[PDB]
Amino acid sequence: SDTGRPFVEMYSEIPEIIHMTEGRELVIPCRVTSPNITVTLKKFPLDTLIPDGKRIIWDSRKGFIISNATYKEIGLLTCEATVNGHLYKTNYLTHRQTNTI
Repeated sequence: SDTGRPFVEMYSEIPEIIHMTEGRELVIPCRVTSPNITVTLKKFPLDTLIPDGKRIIWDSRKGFIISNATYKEIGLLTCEATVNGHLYKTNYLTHRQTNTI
């Protein structure tokens, strides 16, 4: 809901610890009730991971699907949406599981 809360899946306080790996697919699961709402994928401090729609594919009903994960998606990501004059947001700490044997 634009009025209630746009996010279907969203944190509380502690960022979601995603054990990722570079090269492979990385989903940031901050989907919303409708694409029209339009979420912006930020990263700490104030970086913007623009949904290019090739590598970073924004699936409103799943998450931001970074098909080829890179160093660019290692850190505190933050999905943000100022919908009905209210900053709704949710955080995702993308931890690489270093030596992914």
